[PDB]
Amino acid sequence: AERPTLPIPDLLTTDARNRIQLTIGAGQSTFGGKTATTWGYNGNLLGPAVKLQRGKAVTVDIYNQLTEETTLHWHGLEVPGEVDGGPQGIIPPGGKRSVTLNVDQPAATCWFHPHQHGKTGRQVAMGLAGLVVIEDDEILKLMLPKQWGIDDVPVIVQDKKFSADGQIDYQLDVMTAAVGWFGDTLLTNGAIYPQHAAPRGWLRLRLLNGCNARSLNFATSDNRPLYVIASDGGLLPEPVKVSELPVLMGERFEVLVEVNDNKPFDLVTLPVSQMGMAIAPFDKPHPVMRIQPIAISASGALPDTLSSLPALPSLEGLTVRKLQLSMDPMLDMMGMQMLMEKYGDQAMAGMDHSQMMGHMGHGNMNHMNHGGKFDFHHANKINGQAFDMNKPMFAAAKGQYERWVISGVGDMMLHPFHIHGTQFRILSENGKPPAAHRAGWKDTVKVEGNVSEVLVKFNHDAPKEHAYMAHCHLLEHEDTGMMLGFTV
Ligand SMILES: [Cu+2]
Ligand SMILES: [Cu+2]
Ligand SMILES: [Cu+2]
Ligand SMILES: [Cu+2]
Ligand SMILES: [O]
Repeated sequence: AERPTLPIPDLLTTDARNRIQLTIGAGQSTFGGKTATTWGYNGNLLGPAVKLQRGKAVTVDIYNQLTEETTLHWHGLEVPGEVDGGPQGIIPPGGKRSVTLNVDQPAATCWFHPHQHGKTGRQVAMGLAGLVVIEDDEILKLMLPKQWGIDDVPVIVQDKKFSADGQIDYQLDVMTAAVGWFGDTLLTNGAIYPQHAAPRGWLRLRLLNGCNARSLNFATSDNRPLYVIASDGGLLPEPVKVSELPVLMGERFEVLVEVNDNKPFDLVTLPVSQMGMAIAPFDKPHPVMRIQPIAISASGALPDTLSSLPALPSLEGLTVRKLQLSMDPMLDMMGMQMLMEKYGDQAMAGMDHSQMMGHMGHGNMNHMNHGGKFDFHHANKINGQAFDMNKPMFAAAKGQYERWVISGVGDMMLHPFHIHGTQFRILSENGKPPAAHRAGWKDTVKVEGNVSEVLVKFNHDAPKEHAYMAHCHLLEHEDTGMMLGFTV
């Protein structure tokens, strides 16, 4: 039995009425021979790739065929709050909502997913995610690999776990509210360890970490380099050669990799230094997909220069906004203890010696109900407040750079922090200047026991009724309060 081929999402463009139709629905998938209920856009699992063009408007008709409410957020796309599809963007079960997207940002790979209040983790875990391919005038002149599904492929990497009966085994509980929902099965565009046949020359991979909570670190099995050409918000100024590529939850990178005749190799993910994430099989490099070379010449180029990145402006005089992330200490400690009890020392493999200590310290954490004050559902916070959909925390300026300072000092958990309505520039990532491939346009920044600072500008309105979100993209943290709303 050979490896299945890598599924290729349909690249979906507008009709004559300038409409794209997305249906959200429940179906079935098979994983290792067992059927599971799964959810998808225009299918059973995952979704299509919606193709957009800078300066053109399209209308998307969104049909919710689930039996529960949902929303549809365009992660990475700079659009008004009204069409942003945050938690206020409710689509009733059996109903339809239409949005018009007036695309005005550079070429990039973005994505889309649910943003249902308190339930985003579950709805993503059930299968909802799709892709957005934005093109502009500039990018096509570069003559990059561009044959969709051949030498230009999306690679959506996600973990899941399943119960004995085959169903997706998702829970938002005290453990997952602390450390995230993660599993033992890695999916690549919904398939387990697929192969992709690619022509000789350059192969472009549009990588998305679509995991709820698991950070990833891409590399190749034979140590051939990856050439990073794009981050969340578009092209870098020039390619950046790397041996390994860390990718946080919700982040995208586009890379070129060389394909040579007769030498198959795997894309792999390397063990990460994140609590819970190095349990077998993830204690060792884990294959993501095999690349099978085809002896046909691939036409794409790796240009010396890709785009022009503007200089960072002067910081003096810019509004500063503080966003202090926090976790309830008691519930954080409880969740961590549950993780250690379940998996043992391995749940801290690869962490620092200071943190590591899982020594004599398994004291009795109580199991009685002490009321809503101690409910994990609102344990995670920004500026001392669990997300309140009725109360945006502030109004940001429109068309002005601001400096946002996001702190995770006070706990050791990983918080990939995401801000709607913008592509920003990272000034400091967790207390260090950003790596070259992370110095361009980003919509996510790492916050882990330290402080990050980003330079952000909002070009579109967001009223109180359809506010922008800023949140941790570890989805179980978001769902248990680590989110705020803001207006523009
Ligand atoms: Cu997102
Ligand atoms: Cu977003
Ligand atoms: Cu977090
Ligand atoms: Cu969001
Ligand atoms: O998001």
